[PDB]
Amino acid sequence: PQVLAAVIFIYFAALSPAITFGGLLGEKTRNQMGVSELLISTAVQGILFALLGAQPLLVVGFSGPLLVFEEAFFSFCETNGLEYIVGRVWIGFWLILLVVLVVAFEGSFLVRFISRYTQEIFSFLISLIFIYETFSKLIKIFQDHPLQKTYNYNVLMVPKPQGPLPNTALLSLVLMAGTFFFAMMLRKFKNSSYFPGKLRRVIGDFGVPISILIMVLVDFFIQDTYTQKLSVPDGFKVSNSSARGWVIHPLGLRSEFPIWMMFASALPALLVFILIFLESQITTLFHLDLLLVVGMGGVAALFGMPWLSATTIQEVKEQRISGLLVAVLVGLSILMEPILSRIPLAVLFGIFLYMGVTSLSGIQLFDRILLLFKPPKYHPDVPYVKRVKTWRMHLFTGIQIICLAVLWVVKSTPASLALPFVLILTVPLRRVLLPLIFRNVELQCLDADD
Amino acid sequence: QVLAAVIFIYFAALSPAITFGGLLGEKTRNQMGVSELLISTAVQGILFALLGAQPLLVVGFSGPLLVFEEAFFSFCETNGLEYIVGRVWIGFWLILLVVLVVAFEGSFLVRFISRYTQEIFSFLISLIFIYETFSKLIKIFQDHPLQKTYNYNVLMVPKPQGPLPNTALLSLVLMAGTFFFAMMLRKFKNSSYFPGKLRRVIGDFGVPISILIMVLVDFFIQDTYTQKLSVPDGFKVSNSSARGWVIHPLGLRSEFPIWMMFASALPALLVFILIFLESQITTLGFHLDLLLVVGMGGVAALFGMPWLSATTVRSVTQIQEVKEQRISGLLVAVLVGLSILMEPILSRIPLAVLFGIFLYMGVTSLSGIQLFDRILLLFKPPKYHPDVPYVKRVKTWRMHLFTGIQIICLAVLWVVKSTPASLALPFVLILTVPLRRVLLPLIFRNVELQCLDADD
Ligand SMILES: *[C@@H]1O[C@H](CO)[C@@H](O)[C@H](O)[C@H]1NC(C)=O
Ligand SMILES: *[C@@H]1O[C@H](CO)[C@@H](O)[C@H](O)[C@H]1NC(C)=O
Repeated sequence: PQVLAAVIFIYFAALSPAITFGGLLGEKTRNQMGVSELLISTAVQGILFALLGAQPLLVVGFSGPLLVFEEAFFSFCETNGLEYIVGRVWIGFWLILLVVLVVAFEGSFLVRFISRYTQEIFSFLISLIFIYETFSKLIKIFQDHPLQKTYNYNVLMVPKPQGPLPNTALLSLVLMAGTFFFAMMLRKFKNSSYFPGKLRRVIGDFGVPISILIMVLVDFFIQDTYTQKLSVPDGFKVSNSSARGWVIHPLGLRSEFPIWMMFASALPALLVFILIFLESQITTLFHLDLLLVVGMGGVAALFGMPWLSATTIQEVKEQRISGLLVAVLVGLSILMEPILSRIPLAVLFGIFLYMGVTSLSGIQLFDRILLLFKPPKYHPDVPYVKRVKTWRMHLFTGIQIICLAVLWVVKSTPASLALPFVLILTVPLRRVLLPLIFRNVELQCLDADD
Repeated sequence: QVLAAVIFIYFAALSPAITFGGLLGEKTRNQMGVSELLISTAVQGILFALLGAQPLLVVGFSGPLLVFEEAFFSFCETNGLEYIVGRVWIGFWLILLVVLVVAFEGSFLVRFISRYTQEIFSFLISLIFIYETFSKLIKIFQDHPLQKTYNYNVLMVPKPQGPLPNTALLSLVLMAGTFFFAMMLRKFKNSSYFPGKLRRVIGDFGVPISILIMVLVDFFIQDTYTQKLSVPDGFKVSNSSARGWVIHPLGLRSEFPIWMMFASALPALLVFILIFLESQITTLGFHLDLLLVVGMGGVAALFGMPWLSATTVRSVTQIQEVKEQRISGLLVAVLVGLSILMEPILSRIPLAVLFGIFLYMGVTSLSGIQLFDRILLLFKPPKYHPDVPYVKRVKTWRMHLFTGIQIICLAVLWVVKSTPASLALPFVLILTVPLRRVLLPLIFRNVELQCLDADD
């Protein structure tokens, strides 16, 4: 019936970010976790959340802040020479213990402390992170394969290209730009009125898969030029079988895990809990769902799969069946390796840039930043223009920009693990320091929770 | 002040001039190139500023003239003829037509051109621009294919004699970047950002800014080859071995046949039709300006420079005011003439940037086209049509049939252009004038014809 038709849209909207994030994770973590592990985690946790989750509307999947934390912890472990996949196991153990502690007491008291200020700053930071990662990957591609006059005839291609290649960088840039352009034009077409309504909504729903298909075909019919493709195992296998297996031994894989890190892995668990709580506040709003999500993440850390987040009677059962089918098909997607291996990473990074740009649409901070470059009489009819003065609004925006810059600097420094703590430090900034400068009347308008 | 006011119209008359000169050099095998077009534009600009009745009309080369030059070049290369020498007799017949117009006025032919023919002509020119841009891109990709292995011992003295590693992809990137930067600057012009003065200032110079950005982007890329614009050293012919300055009638290399010297009146009629119709689009007293332009073109054909047409150009887009316009036109024409001395700047401009500007002009010429609007309405549902008179008073399928007949006319014109008998393209265009006047009243009633084909 229509259930199988509704399954397809959820499947594609849950698969394209899944494969994109799997590629990004494989690049950042030296392929220690890749597309296969993320797909297996998404499938298993989706099945469990569909069978026994409180709110079926929540889809459990990987996200940007989790990727940033994984990159930061990988950098920390490679700086201190630690077993990263084994440290994640103790992170999961401490997350489970924190889940038990939250269950014992009441965790709904801290929900109301998060306001629009922190959420908007967090989303803007995530969008900037996406854009920066896309452009950094483009710069690395152009650095690895420079535009030279003469290239070597026969370079080794078994692990990867060992030298510069003629058309790799320019074609990668073309593929990224074309993917982004087609996705944006399909989004713009979705809100237009150029075809019949059913066709318009259908094509706009599948804009990302259509753009991906177009650009993969474009690179497919180009024969002799090399582009970096997605690394997918043929079966239900670990990406890097040389580094890790399936069950990660908590007492070290190669060398013995130190006791000091075994006891100090509670602080990274606190950071993970803060990140998941903030993204749930952004999306979900529920302590049962948080219970389930963090518990499944802690359990999956033991088997090497990553933790995820809650990104967003008969009808409830229909949602149960829909979620179960989407999770099962996401799990079976790893068996479709001949298709996934032909997808260039340039298309995936174009989709990454598209997501980063389109996450800025509903951001009031982004609109208020755009108001910096307009004359004062072009401001829209929003309550934070007529009720507050222009320079007060600009000062509010400047303080938010200063907070964003401090967060970016903290991310850049080697102490990038403490980014969730610095991010959550903005809550007492709004509750304590902002009332000193601004007035209450200005603050309710600039920080309205509607 | 005038010294700052002339700069905008200078750039808006120079960028299409260099683009058309490069493209004419490509299609014409450098019989006429950037040097000839620039010299013709300067001389005719001076002579039209000093003697023109209406100074607001700028004199310059355009798309229909380029299509006519292509068609005549193909006709001359098909037969045994010198292409540069037939243009001399075309100019002679044009001067004779100018002499024969002052006797019996042609003001009665002005009323016969309506919105139908003008809109069809503009749409055809836009499609021609887009097709030429994409054909050049396809030829670039064919000359330098994406291969696994390239031979790096290739001679580059006349041109690259073999495929190059990454020329085609960089050319495509440059074309796309130029087009997108020009479109984004146009969109910024009609926006609400920045102080208003600056918005109009940067929006006015969107094309020069996009050209500068992309030329710099290509300039800082060192080891990659891109095809650059061919500009001579100074006041020199583009191809010195071909024609020279004073091209000799009655044959340069071989004997020019008498039958062609007598039958060159038909191409003169076709080019006069093209110039007259483009001047009609420009307008929407005038006899003096039109005949002066045609006479200057006929005289310039004697020295090898191309003929030009008239276009409406304003400053934003009594005796003192007309005198200031005189001085402005003279200064702009003199500076366009002096622009040929900037070889180190003009030779570093890639042709990909100019073709991006060509695509930009082709796309942006479609903005005020009512035929384009009704083509866009072919896809919208009937409830989304705007409140224009040709929708409220005209049934939906009636105007769809009107647009379909116009599309059929456009397809016939395209087939004629692709046909080797492409010289007769303007005449077929004139066939759209009786079609509105004779056959359309048989199908549509008078009310729907007045609504769809509105005078203004
Ligand atoms: C797998 O892990 C080993 C050890 O960390 C590493 O050397 C290798 O590069 C990894 N594989 C890939 C494909 O990166
Ligand atoms: C100049 O003309 C000759 C003969 O027509 C032609 O072979 C040559 O290619 C032309 N020069 C250029 C630069 O095209």
